[PDB]
Amino acid sequence: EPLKVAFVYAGPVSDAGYTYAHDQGRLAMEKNLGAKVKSSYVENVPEGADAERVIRKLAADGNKLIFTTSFGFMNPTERVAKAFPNVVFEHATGVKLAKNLGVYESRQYEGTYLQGVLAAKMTKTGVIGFVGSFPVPEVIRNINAYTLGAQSVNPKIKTKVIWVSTWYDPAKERQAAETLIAQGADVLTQNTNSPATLQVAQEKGKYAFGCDADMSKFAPKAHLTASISNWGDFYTKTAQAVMAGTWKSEEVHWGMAEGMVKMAPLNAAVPPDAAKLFEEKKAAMVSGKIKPFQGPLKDQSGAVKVAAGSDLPLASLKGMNWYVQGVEGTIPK
Ligand SMILES: CCNc1nc(O)nc(NC(C)C)n1
Repeated sequence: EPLKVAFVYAGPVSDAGYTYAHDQGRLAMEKNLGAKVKSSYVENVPEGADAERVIRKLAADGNKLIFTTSFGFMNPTERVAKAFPNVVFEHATGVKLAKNLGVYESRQYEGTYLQGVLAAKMTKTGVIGFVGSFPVPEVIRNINAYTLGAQSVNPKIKTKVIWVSTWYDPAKERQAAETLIAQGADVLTQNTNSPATLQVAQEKGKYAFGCDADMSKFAPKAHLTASISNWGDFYTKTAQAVMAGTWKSEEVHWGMAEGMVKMAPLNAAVPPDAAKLFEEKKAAMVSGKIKPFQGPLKDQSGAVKVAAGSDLPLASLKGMNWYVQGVEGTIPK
């Protein structure tokens, strides 16, 4: 019989960003494994308590492998996994494991560091902007990596952050982008899921980056590049392991070296000196010659976090709740 695989999304496949990319991973798994797998998905599932009913129903319907693709499914996934010990659960970006519960994530911050390098080359104000969802480790690593990448070019760069308290709401994302631009940011990145920030950047004559997918068709003048998320090989490997009986609970983190994180082509507006530097830093990121959180690092209180010649430990990366010097908030509107 085919292995029944289900995907739980916190957003819509029509976001053209994060959920789109997870769903392209599901479709890659279907193409790679053919008749050996039967996939289904549910979109726009609310995070926290109400997700538990959806996850339980997919397990009750006979799914043997369930991917919960958002941070806020962590505790519902852990509870359903205890109730379904013969089902394999994989939770994106979480830190809770069990005999039948693994966690997976990308090192997207490797891409965000490269975006910061390019932002420092393209900014006219010296202020880069970040549209944030919630202050969880995934997002704080991306804010810090954007800032460190920019500071590798111009140590005087400032990063302004605005929080929308949602992963996906194109109206709120549009308003947040307008506010960052009004407060002097002219190269924007995000950890929300829509092309709204890009559309605002194009309207105002500013720059921004795609997130999880190439978003250039939404804003071809503003789109400098994008950090593309490729989940298809991970979803394939995981479904293969369950079918073959090799699956075990583990924490998986893949980056540019493993092909989970890739960069879109550069916009034609990027000048040759910036393009050359970007390609050198990209090669170094893939080879591990540079790491985004290599020392020396200080936090925003001036405390040393990592000495020169050391790297930030995996446990500090996993729990990151501190900001590098140069990160600030927006004035509340
Ligand atoms: C709709 C839920 N979206 C979501 N959830 C988690 O956990 N992380 C991300 N990250 C993107 C790169 C911003 N997005």
